[PDB]
Amino acid sequence: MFNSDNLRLDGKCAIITGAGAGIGKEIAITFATAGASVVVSDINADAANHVVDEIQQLGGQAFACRCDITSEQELSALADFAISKLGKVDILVNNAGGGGPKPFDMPMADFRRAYELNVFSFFHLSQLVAPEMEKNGGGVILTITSMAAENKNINMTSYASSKAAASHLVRNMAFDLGEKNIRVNGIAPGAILTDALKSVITPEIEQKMLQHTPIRRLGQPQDIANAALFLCSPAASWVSGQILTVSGGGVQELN
Amino acid sequence: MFNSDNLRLDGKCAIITGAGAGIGKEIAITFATAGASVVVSDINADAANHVVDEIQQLGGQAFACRCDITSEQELSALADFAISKLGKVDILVNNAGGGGPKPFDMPMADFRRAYELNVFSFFHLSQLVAPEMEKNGGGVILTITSMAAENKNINMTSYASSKAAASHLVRNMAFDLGEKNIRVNGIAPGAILTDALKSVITPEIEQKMLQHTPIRRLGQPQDIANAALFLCSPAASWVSGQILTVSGGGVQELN
Amino acid sequence: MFNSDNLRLDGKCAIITGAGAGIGKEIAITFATAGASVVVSDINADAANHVVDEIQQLGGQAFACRCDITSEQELSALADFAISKLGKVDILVNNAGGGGPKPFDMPMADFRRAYELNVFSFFHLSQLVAPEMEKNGGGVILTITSMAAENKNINMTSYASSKAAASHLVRNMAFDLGEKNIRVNGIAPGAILTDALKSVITPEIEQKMLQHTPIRRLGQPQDIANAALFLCSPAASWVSGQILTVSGGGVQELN
Amino acid sequence: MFNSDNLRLDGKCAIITGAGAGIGKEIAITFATAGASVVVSDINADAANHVVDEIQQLGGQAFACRCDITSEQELSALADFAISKLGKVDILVNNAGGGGPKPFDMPMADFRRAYELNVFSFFHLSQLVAPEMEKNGGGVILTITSMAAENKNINMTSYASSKAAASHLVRNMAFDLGEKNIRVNGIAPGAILTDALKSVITPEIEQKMLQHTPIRRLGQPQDIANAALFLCSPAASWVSGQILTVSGGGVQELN
Ligand SMILES: NC(=O)C1=CN([C@@H]2O[C@H](COP(=O)(O)OP(=O)(O)OC[C@H]3O[C@@H](n4cnc5c(N)ncnc54)[C@H](O)[C@@H]3O)[C@@H](O)[C@H]2O)C=CC1
Ligand SMILES: NC(=O)C1=CN([C@@H]2O[C@H](COP(=O)(O)OP(=O)(O)OC[C@H]3O[C@@H](n4cnc5c(N)ncnc54)[C@H](O)[C@@H]3O)[C@@H](O)[C@H]2O)C=CC1
Ligand SMILES: NC(=O)C1=CN([C@@H]2O[C@H](COP(=O)(O)OP(=O)(O)OC[C@H]3O[C@@H](n4cnc5c(N)ncnc54)[C@H](O)[C@@H]3O)[C@@H](O)[C@H]2O)C=CC1
Ligand SMILES: NC(=O)C1=CN([C@@H]2O[C@H](COP(=O)(O)OP(=O)(O)OC[C@H]3O[C@@H](n4cnc5c(N)ncnc54)[C@H](O)[C@@H]3O)[C@@H](O)[C@H]2O)C=CC1
Repeated sequence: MFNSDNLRLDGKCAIITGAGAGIGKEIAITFATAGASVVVSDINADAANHVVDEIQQLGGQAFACRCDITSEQELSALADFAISKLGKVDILVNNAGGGGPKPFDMPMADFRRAYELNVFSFFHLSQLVAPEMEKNGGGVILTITSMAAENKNINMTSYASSKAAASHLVRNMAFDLGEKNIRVNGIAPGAILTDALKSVITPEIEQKMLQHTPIRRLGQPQDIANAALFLCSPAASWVSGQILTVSGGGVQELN
Repeated sequence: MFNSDNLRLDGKCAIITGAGAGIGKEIAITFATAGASVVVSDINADAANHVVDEIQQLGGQAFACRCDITSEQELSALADFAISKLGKVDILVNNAGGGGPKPFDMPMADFRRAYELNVFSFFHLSQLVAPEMEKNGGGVILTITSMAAENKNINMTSYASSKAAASHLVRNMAFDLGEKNIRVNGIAPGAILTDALKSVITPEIEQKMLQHTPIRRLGQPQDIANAALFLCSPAASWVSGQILTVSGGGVQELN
Repeated sequence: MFNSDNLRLDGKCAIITGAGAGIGKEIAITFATAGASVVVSDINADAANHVVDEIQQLGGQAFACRCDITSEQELSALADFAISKLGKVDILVNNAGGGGPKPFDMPMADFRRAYELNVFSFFHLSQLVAPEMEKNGGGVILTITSMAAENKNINMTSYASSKAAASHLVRNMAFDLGEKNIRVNGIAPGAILTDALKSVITPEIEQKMLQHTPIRRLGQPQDIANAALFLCSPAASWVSGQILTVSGGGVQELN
Repeated sequence: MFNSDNLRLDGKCAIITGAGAGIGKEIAITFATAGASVVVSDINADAANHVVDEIQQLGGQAFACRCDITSEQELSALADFAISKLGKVDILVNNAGGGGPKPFDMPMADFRRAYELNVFSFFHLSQLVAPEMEKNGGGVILTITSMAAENKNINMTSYASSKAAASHLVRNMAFDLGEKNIRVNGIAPGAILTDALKSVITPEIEQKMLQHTPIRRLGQPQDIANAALFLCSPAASWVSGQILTVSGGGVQELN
């Protein structure tokens, strides 16, 4: 039977990376307003702090922390910070990442960078957080991958393969952590209206994108936040190892 | 930001096939109690009526329809009855299906039956409902497929291939119906405790299933009803052409 | 070490459906010239007979049979004919099929037709042929599916879902028949230059298709025949349940 | 029509990494005996030299190169040595890789090592070779990934996710290199009898593997060499961006 409480995050403590803007920001606000206490992390301390204020304005509990996910030291600090501020961790939303389009002949530095952003940071932070969740009797890890993990196109070698690594990591991690009663899932968004997309889109590309999208409109950070809430809520207690695609039923590519 | 009303079906009218028991029943009760007026269809009239009583007592709005999904005539009858009783149709939950394990040398009647149950019925009911939804400016169609659509094992030719067809129909129908502003998704359940699972499961099989499921337990009709609620709710307005697997992160097979 | 004999079909007897033209014709000629005796079946007896002549001109062994794959009676006759002419069956190449683009509101007759052509015929013929292969100690079944089994687009509900059923049938049949030492595989071609494609393509559609194909050219029946040979040869003795896609690395769609 | 010469590598020059043993060795011998001049690279010099002798005795043309794929410096050295010895490079077989099962709490060095082995090396060697192939008007790149790229199980995070990245890199690289007229494919082997499999397999595990494999037997290096020959031959001129699984139609896992 319907139970509104299972759709809420009352008393859960969550860490959210790259939450100063875009998708992460919206996930933070939705989670905080759904009842969770949140640590808003970002490499931009100002942005992270502004999000904290908004959450407080809405009557939520939140703390800011500048954390560059591409640093194992900063990741460890982030975990220590959340535990001292929240007392425990129930949810990890690994949202920060990126990399974007790159030519095949890119320097190896750029290729590896995409792995630092989407894979190594994600795996290490989960290693840091897992013991805490285990002590509390379980938890939920959620990562934001990309449709690029399944799409095939030119100028996407680093971005697409690193996101594909992260998506498969989710399927396998679900096994190692299932015994600790931790669920692991991911969301693969299509084109979502954020500054990240704005830096690479054009009107022509936009029209083409809409041409290949059944529910004709680009995505909004709230579409992703809604999906994140469900996947991290008790309403999805038997959903693990899955990657949910939010795309309006279509595909949006640069080509 | 979180909005509890975006996770409800207030003022929505839904048709649910095979709602007399198991997963179908749970979806019917969960939807009614989340605000939707429900038409409970099932081949077993007594079961349909019982569910309708359970809903009304819960303060819900529901009607019963003895419909055999494998009959073109009874499908359009179901369609007519629902629009007359409910006034409109916003949601179609194609749950009824089946078939099960069968030996390679089964009569062609058996092989074809799986397709009558999981494919032709589904497709035809959608054609019947789509014009109504189009007239209203939108709607949602959800079908219950199965992990069999992705698993490979012995004695599963008819069941697995017909569910695979239903899953791929979902990805393509999303394109055709997207123009009418209709979303189409499916849920692929793993081992769910219903009379159906109970008819082929043995304690030896259960143990194997569990040893291959990270979130160690068998699914429950409620796990599927929760996912169905989300997929059919306004919170999933940009989710289409997707199949969500509810499996505890593992795989439950008979072999 | 390299062994040219493992790439040949010396002394094998093969049945090939829809072999009067296009892909099937080329598979027949390549198989016959690789050492196999072949039964060339088609609904067009004249076309089937012309292929037989060409094979004989090339010095191969071949027999023609008019067989409408959408008739269980004609399928049974085809199996009886091949056994009386060849004495045994080692290989079945289920190539006939089709259906093409259809609007969502197509008559149910058209939707079912695609299943008759791509699924039911394929399954029944395999049931007919399996015992023969079993008596000879094994065999190989190969079906020609389509990239439509994975592609998503409008006006493809019947075609795409029926091909998806056939592809998953292959993955599951491999299990039932593995015990009889029969391998089962499929080939999913992209756009191949045949009259079937010619009936639906246009210059604009052609350019677009080439725009999305890395190895820039449309496919030829020989590309498919080459793949068919490998998959049915002793060189692929441990390849079963697979679907090989021949597409130039791209995707060719009507939209 | 059949043409034995289209299945050979006469006059082609190939670089094969990890060719000192197992799958790599078999590919080297099979390619040399099908007509190609081969550069056998391996970290183990003695093994590389031995293979070179075996080939020459078979009347083949080969050279040895002690290359550690995990070194950017040794990779460009390998590239330079091959173009100097062979004169040109037409085929690159990226075979060397590894990593294996690892616990979730493994040192980050271990997690990163799998990526050095299966991803960064592969990508960088391809960048080094692509210009040569482009100059000649074409070439072929083949990488040996693994069924781990699709399987999900415990103790496989590093190995499975890095192989998943290598497989997706293949699908995307096909686009970038297609313009240079270069085809890119991969082969995902199941359980193959090599010293590597022998280091983690136990008679109890073998039996389980076999009970889940329709074509009941474990793979052999030759099964992979046969598939590699085909994918790198003119017979596969329109096959790109694909991963061919050689698995006996089943799944072989450690759990
Ligand atoms: N925007 C889109 O269309 C899609 C985005 N994604 C993924 O969503 C995630 C977020 O992207 P958007 O919200 O669109 O981007 P955005 O640019 O709008 O927001 C990214 C936020 O993360 C922060 N950030 C950047 N580097 C960081 C680092 N090294 N450490 C910690 N925080 C850092 C930024 O300062 C910014 O506040 C990424 O993982 C991206 O790959 C996936 C699919 C679609
Ligand atoms: N139980 C499980 O483990 C899983 C079930 N499924 C799917 O879920 C759906 C429902 O399954 P369960 O709830 O387990 O079954 P169930 O047997 O518990 O309930 C099925 C209901 O469908 C009704 N029904 C059967 N044939 C009908 C027909 N021809 N026309 C109208 N109504 C009909 C029955 O009277 C019954 O009330 C099916 O499509 C099944 O394939 C998918 C994955 C797992
Ligand atoms: N042409 C393409 O681009 C692609 C074709 N396919 C598949 O390849 C297969 C063959 O198609 P094409 O060679 O292009 O077509 P085609 O039209 O060139 O040849 C089809 C042949 O099969 C025969 N045929 C038709 N109906 C038959 C029936 N009921 N019973 C027996 N034989 C029958 C025809 O008379 C004809 O000789 C089909 O299964 C098709 O879906 C898959 C992917 C791509
Ligand atoms: N054996 C199996 O069951 C399967 C193996 N694979 C993959 O096949 C590839 C080769 O595997 P096997 O033939 O089984 O291994 P193997 O151990 O039998 O042979 C590996 C060869 O690679 C060489 N090698 C190792 N590291 C190297 C490095 N850093 N630089 C240069 N050479 C190096 C070794 O000296 C050895 O000669 C690997 O990528 C592996 O992941 C994939 C699926 C199954």
